[PDB]
Amino acid sequence: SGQDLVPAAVEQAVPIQPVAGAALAAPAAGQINQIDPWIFQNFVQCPLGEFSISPRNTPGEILFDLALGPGLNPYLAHLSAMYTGWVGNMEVQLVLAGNAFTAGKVVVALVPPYFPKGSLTTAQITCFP
Amino acid sequence: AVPIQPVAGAALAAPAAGQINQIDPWIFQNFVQCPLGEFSISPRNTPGEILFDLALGPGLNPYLAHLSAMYTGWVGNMEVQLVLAGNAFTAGKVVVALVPPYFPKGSLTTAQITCFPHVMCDVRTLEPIQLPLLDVRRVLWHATQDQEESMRLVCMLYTPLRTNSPGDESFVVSGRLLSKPAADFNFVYLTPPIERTIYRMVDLPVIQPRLCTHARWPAPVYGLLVDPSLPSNPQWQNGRVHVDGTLLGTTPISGSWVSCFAAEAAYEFQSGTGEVATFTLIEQDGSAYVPGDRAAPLGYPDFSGQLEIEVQTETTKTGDKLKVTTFEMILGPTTNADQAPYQGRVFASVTAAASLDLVDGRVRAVPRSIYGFQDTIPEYNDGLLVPLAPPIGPFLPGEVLLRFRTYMRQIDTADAAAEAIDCALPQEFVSWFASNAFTVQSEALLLRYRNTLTGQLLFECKLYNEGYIALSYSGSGPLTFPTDGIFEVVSWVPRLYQLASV
Amino acid sequence: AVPIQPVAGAALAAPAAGQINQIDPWIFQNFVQCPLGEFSISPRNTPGEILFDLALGPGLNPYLAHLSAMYTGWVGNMEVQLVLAGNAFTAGKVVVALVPPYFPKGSLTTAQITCFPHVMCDVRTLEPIQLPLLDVRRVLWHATQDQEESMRLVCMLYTPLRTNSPGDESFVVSGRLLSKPAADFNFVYLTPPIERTIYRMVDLPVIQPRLCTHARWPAPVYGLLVDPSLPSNPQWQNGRVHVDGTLLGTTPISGSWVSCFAAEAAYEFQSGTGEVATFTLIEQDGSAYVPGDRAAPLGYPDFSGQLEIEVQTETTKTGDKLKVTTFEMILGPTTNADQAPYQGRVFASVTAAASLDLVDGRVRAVPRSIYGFQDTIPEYNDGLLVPLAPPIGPFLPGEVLLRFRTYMRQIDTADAAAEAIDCALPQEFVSWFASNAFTVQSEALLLRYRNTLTGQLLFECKLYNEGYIALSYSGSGPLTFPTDGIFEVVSWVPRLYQLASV
Amino acid sequence: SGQDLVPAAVEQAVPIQPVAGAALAAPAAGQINQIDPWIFQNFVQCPLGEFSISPRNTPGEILFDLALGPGLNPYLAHLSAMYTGWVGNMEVQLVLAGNAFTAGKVVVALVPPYFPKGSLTTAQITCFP
Ligand SMILES: C[C@H](CCC(=O)NCCS(=O)(=O)O)[C@H]1CC[C@H]2[C@@H]3[C@H](O)C[C@@H]4C[C@H](O)CC[C@]4(C)[C@H]3C[C@H](O)[C@]12C
Ligand SMILES: C[C@H](CCC(=O)NCCS(=O)(=O)O)[C@H]1CC[C@H]2[C@@H]3[C@H](O)C[C@@H]4C[C@H](O)CC[C@]4(C)[C@H]3C[C@H](O)[C@]12C
Repeated sequence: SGQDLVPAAVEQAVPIQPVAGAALAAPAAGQINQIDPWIFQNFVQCPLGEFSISPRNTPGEILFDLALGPGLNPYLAHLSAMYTGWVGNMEVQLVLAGNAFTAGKVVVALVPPYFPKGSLTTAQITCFP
Repeated sequence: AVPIQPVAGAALAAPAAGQINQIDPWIFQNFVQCPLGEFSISPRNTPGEILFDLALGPGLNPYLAHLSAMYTGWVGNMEVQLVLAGNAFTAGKVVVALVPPYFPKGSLTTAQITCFPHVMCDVRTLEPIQLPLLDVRRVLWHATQDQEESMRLVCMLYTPLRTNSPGDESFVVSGRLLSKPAADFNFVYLTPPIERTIYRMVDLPVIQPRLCTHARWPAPVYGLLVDPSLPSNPQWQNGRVHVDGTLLGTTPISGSWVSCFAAEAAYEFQSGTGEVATFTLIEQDGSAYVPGDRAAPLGYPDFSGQLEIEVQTETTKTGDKLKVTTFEMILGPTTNADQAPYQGRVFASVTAAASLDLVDGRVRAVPRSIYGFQDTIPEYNDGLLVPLAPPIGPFLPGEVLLRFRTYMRQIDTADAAAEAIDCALPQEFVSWFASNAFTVQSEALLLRYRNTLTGQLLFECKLYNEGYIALSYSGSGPLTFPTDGIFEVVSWVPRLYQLASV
Repeated sequence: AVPIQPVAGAALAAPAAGQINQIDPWIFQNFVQCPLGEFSISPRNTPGEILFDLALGPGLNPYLAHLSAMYTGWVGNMEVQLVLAGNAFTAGKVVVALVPPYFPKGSLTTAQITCFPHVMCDVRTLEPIQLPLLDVRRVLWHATQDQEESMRLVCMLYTPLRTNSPGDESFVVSGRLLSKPAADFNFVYLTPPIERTIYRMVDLPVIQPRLCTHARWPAPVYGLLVDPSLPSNPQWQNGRVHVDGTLLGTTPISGSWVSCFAAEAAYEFQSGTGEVATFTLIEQDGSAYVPGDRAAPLGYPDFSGQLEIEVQTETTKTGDKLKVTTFEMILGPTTNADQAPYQGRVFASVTAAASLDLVDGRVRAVPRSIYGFQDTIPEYNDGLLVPLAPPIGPFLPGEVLLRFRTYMRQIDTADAAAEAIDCALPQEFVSWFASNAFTVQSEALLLRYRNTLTGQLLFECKLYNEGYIALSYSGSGPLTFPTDGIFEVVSWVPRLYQLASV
Repeated sequence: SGQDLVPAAVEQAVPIQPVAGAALAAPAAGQINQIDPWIFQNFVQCPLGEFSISPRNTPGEILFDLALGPGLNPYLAHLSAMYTGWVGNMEVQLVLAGNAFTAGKVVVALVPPYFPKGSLTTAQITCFP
């Protein structure tokens, strides 16, 4: 083990307020619906959760682009065949722990809804949290 | 004042937006004018007229219409105020009603306007009527980049206007609506600013018309003029476009495609009047042409007469290989012509005495001159269907088209006066409007011809959102304008907006 | 940290501004990237290189560059931070210095960069170097619509970079500058938003090149391609423009003016090889032409060969009045030609056997075909001066011009292969850039050819602010691209920005 | 960043007393002369302030040799055209921060006045502070 690496990229205070989950949609669905309290307890790998940065990539390439949903969890992508609806936030871990000799930086943004899909150049991915 | 509950703005939309973004506190101070928020009540109006009808958004304020490209959403109320310009000797009322964000459409009679939460204002009030514009909605917030259904203010003439009038003007009572954000307007989520928004006013190219290019015949533009004598409602097929960026008929993007066609060379000799080639038309970009919405391939001539294409002739006869001969084509009916560009076939005839050993290939044609030119639709089909652009109208009483006359190469045998073809929009505007693809706000722009050197107006014309310019002319003689100015968009007007007489 | 006093922002400018306008408090939260604030330190760089040089303003932030059209002025500091991408095994420093708002120009050696208030950053630092950008000024506030002298950040390579490198890539240490407003940034006076500002990025027309029109010969554009074989630095005179809206040479606005001239008809018969007309050239808009900066009137052909204008012939001989004959003109020297368009005279010769009774008037000429076409400057003067546009360069090592080839009507007697004339910018961009008149930020745009249907790149080219496109090609064979995509401006780059190999 | 390097070569207690600067020459010049208090506030690179150690150098080579003066400062080498005289100490920073793989040691001495110039072998450069 050696600490000639970066210790931790501790989530900066991203400029965003807290958002309500199932507390807004609860008096508008006609059921009491809860999911296993053990699904909230471990981080399991996404269905689309595998990328790679080679040195043939250029600045601006989009490494991953995944919309908040139940498609971000093998558990909830399976539970979401029985239900019609969802609300709430998710917590994502990003595991890049490259060699001690590599160098480079990725930037992970928080693109809001209704923002046009497509290009999203490198000059404008920083204007988001 | 008005029978509505108070409507929560940014307090209902807060627990579900990443951010709630504040606005400069100096914007909640000024009453800025609403676009299309002006009217005028003449004593010839019948009660029931709808003076204005404008929907709550950020498009009502130039500050917010510009701030609303940095953000994703908005929520909240606005304060509007209606000012009326009438003295103590007028008489008449005006009912301003808050229409909910549904309630479809149709003639609202004055019986029905008083059924909404409304305010009934006498014409002879002093201080401006202030009234709210609440955000009644089904959703938490609104999206700035997608026009949605929000509360309208509709103004209607309740009882008519009773005044005297000297001899001119006829005393119209004017009125203007001015709005500002309420204390709880908010945008939602800071995005990177985009330029192709929807509250982006139509701007025009800064190019004098003399430097432009014509749309129906490939030549410069030599004079813009009004002319109450010619057919007031023509049906041209080139130089037709919508201000929202939609090409109408056989109008091409480029100006090289005008009065031209790329065809298939099908050559064969004949011992009659000369050589005759049948051309299988295609689109000049090289894409397979099929009979569709247009009355001909893109750019095919829209006039009637004797046109003469040139070539692409490869001759295998010894002495020369590639030459430039002049064919001949008839555009008018003449009661003897198999002219059907619609289906993709045209007939060209040169008067040759021997055989021209011409290889069959792919050619494209360039006009040389015209003989017997008539401003009249050609034969896109023999006597058959032509899905074509409608005529160029209608105009208000006392408004005449503004034509961009150029002069085409005439083959004549009786006179020498140059003939004038003309279009409604030079080929620079046809490319501008298509490349920008603006958002049409109401019905008609309001241009303003100015002189760049002097700095004085020449006239105020009106660009209809259908792609032609009108102009309120009274006289009868062709009045020609200078061709060294600049068109400048002022604002959006309704159809019935009456110009100033030129 | 840095040896500067604290600089008062909006407290010095307050008693003399009508308003002091606040900014959304969510803009003081994010570090947004600065335009042109990126570099890369290779191990082949010598100390003294200037990696970036950027001036305090509102042009450093996309939020403020957009908010700064609603207002008149600004004041205050910014916070910038430099991130560097290097591991523990690199070695090298970088000095970031605060240059005052004067101190003219020139090669700043590394001896002199350490004399400003600076910060010396090792390449192998972890957390981003944060440093201020104060507003040192002579005046109370600044005007947003007038670039002025404000404090710069200049970054210089102090000691060189010592690392290993596998075989590819060569380990460049990248770095990026990101800024946000300090706690006391303010705009001054709310005006109505204007669209023709100075922080308005260059946008391109949304038009596929196949739909465009050529700039040197009046025809459509049939293929864009690179070609390392032809003259790498041509000296064309049509299709030359500056991205800041300045027409270079004999480039016209319109596409109808290309390879054309309006001339004075001076007709007289001669019993030699035929009829010969001397033309007194004028500007096609009808304005009196005088020898000036251009090498010929606006639009006169810029190729060399045997061109054949058409007419404006009015014949008073009985039988016909207005016809279309084909003259002939020589553009190359041929060692026997009085070709001087510069002074306003050209010679045209048709091979006639009898007298053509042609009235003297005002004509204008249209090309018909070319014989013996050579990509070489014609004789604008006999052997005399020609104030002309410079060649098209220079390019970096391994970059070749991107040409918009069209095919002109060839008169041939030995073969049939179509010849390709080509320009650097189709005639739609020449009108776009002139009608908008953008503000050039640094040295070269960075376009991006995409496909509208699929949605995948084709190449990344580079539009130099001198009006031509370059492209980093390695091979030697002419590589032709599809002509159905869209050019998309990405950002401003320096000259030395190295493209990605196509 | 990595700390498989040497943290800091913090100036050892070099055996030398403090020396008086302008307090001795003040009652012997007929003027009150002060220099900008901001020139004392940042370290700027010497006029002769650039050397390099290659592996072709041998132990004993003199990397730099710079006499105390106003020639050690671009600021004071410019101010010293208006005056005839000077006194006082200077503070010098030495920036060698070589790669993590290099190895070697330099020794910086404090040679007094009147010491003969010339050879200064490696056996005797350590006899100085
Ligand atoms: C016959 C064309 C030569 C140009 C010409 O004859 N006149 C140009 C001026 S004018 O309008 O006649 O006035 C040749 C040269 C360029 C050719 C075209 C180009 O090769 C582009 C496509 C390529 C496709 O394979 C075939 C159709 C095509 C669309 C070709 C049609 C035709 O063979 C063209 C148009
Ligand atoms: C000879 C012109 C007729 C048009 C023509 O011959 N060909 C058009 C197509 S092409 O390019 O030849 O290919 C005539 C009709 C329009 C005329 C022009 C127009 O009258 C506009 C100005 C008016 C000025 O009084 C005289 C110069 C002028 C500039 C005229 C020159 C010339 O008499 C023109 C240009």
